[PDB]
Amino acid sequence: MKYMITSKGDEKSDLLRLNMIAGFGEYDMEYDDVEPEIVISIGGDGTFLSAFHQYEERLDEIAFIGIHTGHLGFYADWRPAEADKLVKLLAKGEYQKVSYPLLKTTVKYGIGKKEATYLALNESTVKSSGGPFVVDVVINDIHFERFRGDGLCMSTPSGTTAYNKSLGGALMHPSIEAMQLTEMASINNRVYRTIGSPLVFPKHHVVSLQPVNDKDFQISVDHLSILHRDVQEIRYEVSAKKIHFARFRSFPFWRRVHDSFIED
Amino acid sequence: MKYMITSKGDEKSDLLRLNMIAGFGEYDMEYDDVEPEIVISIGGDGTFLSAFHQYEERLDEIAFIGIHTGHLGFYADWRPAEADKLVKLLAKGEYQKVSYPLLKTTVKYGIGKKEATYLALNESTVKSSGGPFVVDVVINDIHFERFRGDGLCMSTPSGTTAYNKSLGGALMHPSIEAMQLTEMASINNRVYRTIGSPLVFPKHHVVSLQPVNDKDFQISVDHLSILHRDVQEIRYEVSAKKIHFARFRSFPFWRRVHDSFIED
Amino acid sequence: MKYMITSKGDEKSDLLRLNMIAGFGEYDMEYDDVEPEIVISIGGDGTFLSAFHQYEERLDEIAFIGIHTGHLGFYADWRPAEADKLVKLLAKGEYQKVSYPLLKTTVKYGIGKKEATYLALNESTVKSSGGPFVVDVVINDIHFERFRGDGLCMSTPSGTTAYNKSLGGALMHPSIEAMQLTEMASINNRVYRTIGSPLVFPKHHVVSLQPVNDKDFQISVDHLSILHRDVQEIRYEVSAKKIHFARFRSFPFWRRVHDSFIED
Amino acid sequence: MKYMITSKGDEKSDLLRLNMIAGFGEYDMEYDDVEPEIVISIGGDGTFLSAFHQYEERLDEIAFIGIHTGHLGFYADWRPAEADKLVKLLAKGEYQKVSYPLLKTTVKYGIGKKEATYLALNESTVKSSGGPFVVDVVINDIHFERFRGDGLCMSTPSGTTAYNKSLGGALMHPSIEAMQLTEMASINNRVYRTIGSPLVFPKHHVVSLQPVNDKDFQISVDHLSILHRDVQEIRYEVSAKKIHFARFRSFPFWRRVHDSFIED
Ligand SMILES: CCNC(=O)NC[C@H]1O[C@@H](n2c(C#CCN(C)C[C@H]3O[C@@H](n4cnc5c(N)ncnc54)[C@H](O)[C@@H]3O)nc3c(N)ncnc32)[C@H](O)[C@@H]1O
Ligand SMILES: CCNC(=O)NC[C@H]1O[C@@H](n2c(C#CCN(C)C[C@H]3O[C@@H](n4cnc5c(N)ncnc54)[C@H](O)[C@@H]3O)nc3c(N)ncnc32)[C@H](O)[C@@H]1O
Ligand SMILES: CCNC(=O)NC[C@H]1O[C@@H](n2c(C#CCN(C)C[C@H]3O[C@@H](n4cnc5c(N)ncnc54)[C@H](O)[C@@H]3O)nc3c(N)ncnc32)[C@H](O)[C@@H]1O
Ligand SMILES: CCNC(=O)NC[C@H]1O[C@@H](n2c(C#CCN(C)C[C@H]3O[C@@H](n4cnc5c(N)ncnc54)[C@H](O)[C@@H]3O)nc3c(N)ncnc32)[C@H](O)[C@@H]1O
Repeated sequence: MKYMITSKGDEKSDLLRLNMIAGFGEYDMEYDDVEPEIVISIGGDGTFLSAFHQYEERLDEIAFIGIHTGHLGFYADWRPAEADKLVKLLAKGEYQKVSYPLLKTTVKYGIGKKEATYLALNESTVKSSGGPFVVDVVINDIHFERFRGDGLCMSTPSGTTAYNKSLGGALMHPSIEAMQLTEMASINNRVYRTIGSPLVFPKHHVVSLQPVNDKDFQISVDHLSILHRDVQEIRYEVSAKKIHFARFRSFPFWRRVHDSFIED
Repeated sequence: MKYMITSKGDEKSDLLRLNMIAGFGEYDMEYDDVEPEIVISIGGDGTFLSAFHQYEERLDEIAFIGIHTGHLGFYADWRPAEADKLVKLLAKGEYQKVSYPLLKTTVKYGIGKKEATYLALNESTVKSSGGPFVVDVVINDIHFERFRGDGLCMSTPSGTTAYNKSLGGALMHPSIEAMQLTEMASINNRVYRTIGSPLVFPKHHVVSLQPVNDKDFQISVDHLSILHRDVQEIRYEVSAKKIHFARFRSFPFWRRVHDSFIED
Repeated sequence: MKYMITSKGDEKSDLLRLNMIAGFGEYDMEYDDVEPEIVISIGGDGTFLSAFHQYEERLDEIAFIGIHTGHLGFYADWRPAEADKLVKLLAKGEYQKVSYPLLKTTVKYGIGKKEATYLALNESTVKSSGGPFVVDVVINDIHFERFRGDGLCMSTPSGTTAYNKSLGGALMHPSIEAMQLTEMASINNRVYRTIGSPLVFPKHHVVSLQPVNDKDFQISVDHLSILHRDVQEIRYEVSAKKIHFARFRSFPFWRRVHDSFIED
Repeated sequence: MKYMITSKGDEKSDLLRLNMIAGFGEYDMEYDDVEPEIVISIGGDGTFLSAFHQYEERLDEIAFIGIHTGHLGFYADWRPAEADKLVKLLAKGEYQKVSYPLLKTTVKYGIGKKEATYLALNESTVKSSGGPFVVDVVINDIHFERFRGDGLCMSTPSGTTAYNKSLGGALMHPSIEAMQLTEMASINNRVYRTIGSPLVFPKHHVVSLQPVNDKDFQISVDHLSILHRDVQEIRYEVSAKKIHFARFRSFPFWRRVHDSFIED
């Protein structure tokens, strides 16, 4: 079917891309980067995240595949030595699709500057634009805590092995439709109090961050960081949208975790 | 309907129990501790856990209610001052039922000593019977890590605010059908390696602990600790069974967490 | 002797300052903010830190005193209700001096842009100027680790109850001449490895951070954050300089910690 | 001079011991395990700790050396391949001595059962003898916190890379005369509160644990675990005694840490 290939842009990834395009030319495979049905990412997880964001508006029409030309990337299923096998298997259509949950972030502004919405495959984080970070954390309209510290991170299940992990979060199997909120260096004393623990939320729960004094925030979505001014609310919820992977063999999540953090 | 009341056994809980029995006598409420349909626990969370284990074989026929005579217990919905209101509301049948997931622990032995199975509302933990604790951790038959340290804790969602929390685990909303594995003081050096992070598993995943040298273990299920000798395997999975609570008003989990850890 | 008083600048602190100046006028106390021998800070710990930095070049000639007009500040020994008692005790010279260690930070530049040195009472932190933070950590010329993550924090003993604490550091009695290095969200996987644990260094050990790719860093010293470009090295060591407090009664550090974090 | 050699007791360590004894016989070296002046440990850190405790009453007359026949032990300076070089260097007296601090634990009993004192090279820990662990923590007679949880660990500087590290403690250079207290799974909620952070104490500070209800405790000193009944007090302080190592070359502590936890 229609496919496209993104490359990290080093010599190794560019050459692999050109060789895969040549292999696909031996099948009924049209290169089409406007409306692909298969998106192959050649690089690392950053390359994969960029491919995801390039096609975030057609996620229900696309199956993603990642090839890692460096160390095993987490969203990668293939080493470069297997590209020819992948071309063949993709050509014949011999693959199941697996879906991972995504995170929706809504940023609301004052002075009628509307809403912006973002989709995350790894996480969305929030920090101050300089000066202390203080937000009220509201869970399904329940005032839960006032957070003072460096920032907050809201992770998808597949993101839990990324920034979330470094912040002390739990690793969550991606079949669980959830998001996980972790703290970045909260202050805790007789006067300031947060929960400390990571929090795991199901689908349909809404976590709202509400400014207390300063209204300017640096908001990251995967590796894109943007300054938002005059923020009234940041709202997190598990997205109704999902990312779909083409799978050709068993590579269970927990084996992926083992291979990335324990030994490989 | 049929009900019974357990008491922590101090003067305050015993007297409240007797007064509630008197109130129930003004309605079509039969006291029956063999086959109750409502089980009221008066005490703390330990009292509640004991009531759960007293009726673990009739969990699908019973709705539980907890009254806390000391500090707000986590499984408690009522203060003692509200007992009369509770009697009335229970008598009229004005209540919805909510269910929390449970944890199944299976202990397999050698020399054909069969299997023992246990159900946990908070968690199941494992430690050595003395001497170093070393187990292989096998996830759905995938060898994931060799754990060396003080022990491991596998928590239900409602247990995540208990021992799990003290071990660095995430707090998980109990609508999520999952179990969470946390480490107790793992050794990590150039030679010994564990994941460190808490792990959250969905229903149908099986986590098996397999002895490496010593085969004797202290296994806790809620607050019951038992020595198991000649263990071949400890297996954890989310149970098919659930605990049911009678609910008469809104007391959302996240508000319960706020009230217990942030301020109340 | 010569004294001056700094104020947070709210009505309460300004009025207390004016009343203390009036009280001091009844003694042989000259107000002198060029060469004070006693520096009184009225406000919070931020006010105290600012007073310290205002006189960092005369630290061996000055004894500091802090009054907290809000919640108990850590560098505060007095509540506002005790100001008159403090005026009297200071006037008569009835006080011992206690010293806390300080942290020296040296920033070296390329293209012969020399060195800048800074003194910290709480801590010095380093983050990237945007983009990933990666430094080699060199301890007494021994390459110890390559750190990749959000940043690093080097704390004095009295700073260990501040940012250091939120980052998981140990609280250290200030009689110990040491500095403590904590991590901010390090990445750890099969490929990237850091020590994880806080590190405590004695006097005369030098910890050098050396850029790997990007050479621009945001360096904080207490609450002053500065962008440094074209950095070749950041060097941390326990300073030869000390801060001196005037003490009029026993307020042991561990009681101060209890009162600030446990109960008061 | 007088020396002795302890062995882990496997074939490799026993044979190395016999070969070193043969080498020492070519010098003015008397084997004497009653009053040695050099104690060589061949094995791992457990073997070294046992050698330390075998001669804890002559610590000021002995210099210790460790050979690791397995993975690099932390108290080991030599690989087995270097034994012959070590024999030679020891024979000629070409070595400096370095000292590490030690931990004194005093256990006081009721019903006039006196005091027991213990010396630790790694740490002393305390847990309940079964049933909940609850102690008041008193620092220099100041009531600091009531600890409820699994236990407490008090570490020497060289012990900070051992159990202390797994409990989240700081790694401390052994030139610092200090002890470090870490928590094992403390309960923290609206009702129960501990400091959480590791605490680092200088020489001459005394940390006293005082029972609240149960008076029976399991107390570990290095790898020796003993049940103490009817305890009135456990007291920790940095010992006046030190352990002395024979050093023949530079192996800095921080390089030792790097080699054990980062890469080697
Ligand atoms: C230390 C700076 N970051 C990196 O070096 N990331 C590159 C590494 O991260 C792995 N990586 C990525 C990525 C990716 C592409 N990133 C450039 C963006 C992502 O950087 C994460 N992030 C940011 N601050 C972090 C911090 N202080 N600590 C840890 N992470 C941090 C955050 O999740 C963001 O989205 N995604 C996954 C995943 N889902 N599971 C496991 N590993 C994964 C990938 O293979 C490479 O090993
Ligand atoms: C420190 C010793 N334990 C206690 O003082 N527990 C009594 C406290 O625990 C609260 N509690 C209980 C209980 C209950 C009844 N327990 C006697 C048994 C339970 O003790 C837990 N546990 C054991 N080791 C622990 C440790 N080192 N650190 C933290 N916990 C530890 C473990 O989950 C076990 O099942 N269940 C919940 C819950 N699901 N969510 C929130 N709080 C809860 C309850 O209100 C009281 O505040
Ligand atoms: C959360 C933002 N910071 C604050 O709200 N600080 C204000 C609080 O901090 C207390 N405070 C101060 C201060 C002070 C004055 N600061 C404006 C500057 C100091 O903010 C520290 N810092 C920065 N990022 C932090 C983070 N993410 N988490 C924790 N701290 C963080 C850092 O050490 C810096 O120097 N010094 C001490 C001390 N030595 N021991 C105990 N408490 C102390 C003081 O009473 C007030 O309770
Ligand atoms: C996990 C069980 N313990 C072990 O496997 N210890 C054997 C390991 O420990 C290294 N080891 C030893 C030892 C030694 C000899 N031990 C049998 C006794 C010591 O076991 C420590 N301990 C107990 N519970 C622990 C836990 N849950 N987590 C981490 N440690 C734990 C505790 O400090 C005790 O004294 N001393 C040092 C040192 N000062 N610095 C660095 N590594 C060191 C040594 O090379 C081997 O790699």
